[PDB]
Amino acid sequence: ESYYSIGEVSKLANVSIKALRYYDKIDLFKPAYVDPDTSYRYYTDSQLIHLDLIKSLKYIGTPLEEMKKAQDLEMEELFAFYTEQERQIREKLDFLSALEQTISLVKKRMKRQMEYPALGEVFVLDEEEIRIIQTEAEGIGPENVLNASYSKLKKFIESADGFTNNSYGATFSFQPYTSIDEMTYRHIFTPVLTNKQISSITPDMEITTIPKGRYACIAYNFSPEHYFLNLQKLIKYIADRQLTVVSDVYELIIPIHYSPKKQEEYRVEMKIRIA
Amino acid sequence: ESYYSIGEVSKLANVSIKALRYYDKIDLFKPAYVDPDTSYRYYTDSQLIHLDLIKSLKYIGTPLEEMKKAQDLEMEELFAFYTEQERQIREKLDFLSALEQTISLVKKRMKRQMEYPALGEVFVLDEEEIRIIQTEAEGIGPENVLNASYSKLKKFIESADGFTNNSYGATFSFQPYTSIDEMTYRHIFTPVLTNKQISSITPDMEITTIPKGRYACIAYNFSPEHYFLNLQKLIKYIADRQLTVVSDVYELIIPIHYSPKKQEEYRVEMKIRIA
DNA sequence: ACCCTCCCCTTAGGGGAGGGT
DNA sequence: ACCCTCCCCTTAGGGGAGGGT
Ligand SMILES: c1ccc([P+](c2ccccc2)(c2ccccc2)c2ccccc2)cc1
Ligand SMILES: c1ccc([P+](c2ccccc2)(c2ccccc2)c2ccccc2)cc1
Ligand code: NA
Ligand code: NA
Ligand SMILES: [Zn+2]
Ligand SMILES: [Zn+2]
Repeated sequence: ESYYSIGEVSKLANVSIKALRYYDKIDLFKPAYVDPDTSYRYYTDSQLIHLDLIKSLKYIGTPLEEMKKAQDLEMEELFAFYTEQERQIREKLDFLSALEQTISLVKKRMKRQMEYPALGEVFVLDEEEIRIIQTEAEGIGPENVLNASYSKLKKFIESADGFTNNSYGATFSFQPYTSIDEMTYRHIFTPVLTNKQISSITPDMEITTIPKGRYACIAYNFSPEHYFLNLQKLIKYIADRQLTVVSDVYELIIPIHYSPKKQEEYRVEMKIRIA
Repeated sequence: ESYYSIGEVSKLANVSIKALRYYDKIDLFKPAYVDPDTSYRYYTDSQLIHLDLIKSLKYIGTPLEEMKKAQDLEMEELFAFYTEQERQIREKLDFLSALEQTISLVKKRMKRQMEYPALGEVFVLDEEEIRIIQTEAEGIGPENVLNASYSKLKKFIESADGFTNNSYGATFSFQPYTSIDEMTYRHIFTPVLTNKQISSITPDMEITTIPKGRYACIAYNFSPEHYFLNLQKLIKYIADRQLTVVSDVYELIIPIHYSPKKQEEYRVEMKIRIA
């Protein structure tokens, strides 16, 4: 013969009144009784127990309506349910955990960029390999190149990485170019970070890599008048130290801000490998 | 000199029109321009890139408004941001992962119950230990005992386990009782599952355990007329096989359904340990 | 002091409809 | 065919106010 004022309840079970009042209307936890004069809600000591499964359920993060159907069931039943909630919990787990590493990649990459000590001049080094899938730019030249021109490769990388292209790129041959118009892009790629089996690749793509080798590269921020010279310094550089090239030029631009509020920029980075 | 119909966009970047239209009003991704006749939205090929950070951001699961402030920043800045997003991701991780094991406990327990082969009769066995905190029931008897009578211990276990009391319990001495009224509860406890340092325990509690020992226990579903006899069979059992008891009786009830829709039941389980 | 109720806020869009080229 | 807009749905409550014992 003991009843509890709603407050009392909110006190006993740790509950937001608004919360239980909500449950009453939600029609989950209803008062044992309602004084139809004061519309006050008064619960029964027995009731409390109900507030467990909801409470527990809530903790596990199960949407209320499911909680409804959940209450009716008996042990061995609810048990299975619990297991469901388990594969579940255990799934966001590995989903989430995945990105955890993915990010790391993005950062280890992000950083790597800002660390370019010789912003402006040619730098030589030992680089690590770069899994990347690319296609064959059908006549795309440094002039024409778009974004649209990327899309496919884009869609793909998102499907597999979840994370989109950060730094866009393209290869072109190696020549003692006279002018820009002189040059025209070969393949255009995108770096790939999700180690998992990249599947469903329509054969128009090639999944490949930028072999961990000797690199002659240089970086900056784009400027037409710029871009040029830098390729120049580049060509010259090699020519001078008479080294032997081994690939095409990996030009690889990355936007620097993403603000729309203002005139975009991108750190560019052309590179060749050598022996 | 290339523009894209909103659709085109939705096609190029993988986007729900409603989604970008939302971004336009959200005032994140705005059309490059709006034909003030047809109010159509037309974006610039350049724009696309913006759709990266949002897209990426979205993936990581960062609320739009934060995405707003996120766009303005530059590399080394956004980088930190990224790291934030990291501790973050890496936090739901271990939070979540925690329960993952917690559940397992609950289940390994849940199951354990349904497996009681001798529902009705006394069973003897080798049990594992039970970390549990309890208090000293101030005169609570099998008659009086509430829920309210629990609250404190309750609040506590939730703070530490997140998960609430599933199976409620209490100890009482061991005697050749005549009647129920004859008996009166000693401590009442609650089992504890979160292995972590149970802190802030107000000294009115005792954190303890149900020593992995020999047990004489029996189970059922509550029924007043029942409860009694079963304690009886119990007492008798020992007495008969003249064993030597070593603790008090661990009576430990658990509700069987949680349906409010109907008259509650609970599997009870009284037990003593012995040598 | 407690309670009750009504209302208006929070996110990220989706569906659906009418209407217009 | 595409687009545009308006509207009304989704969750779990919170705050806040007025009013009543
Ligand atoms: C003695 C015991 C219980 C009630 P009451 C009730 C409580 C508070 C205010 C008005 C009425 C009640 C409330 C909640 C649970 C059990 C009992 C009560 C009286 C008449 C009809 C229904 C309930 C009355 C007298
Ligand atoms: C040639 C090139 C672009 C435009 P328009 C435009 C497009 C579709 C329908 C009406 C107008 C445009 C739209 C989006 C991006 C760039 C250009 C255009 C015409 C007048 C004023 C503003 C925009 C017109 C002629
Ligand atoms: Na209509
Ligand atoms: Na008012
Ligand atoms: Zn080729
Ligand atoms: Zn004691």
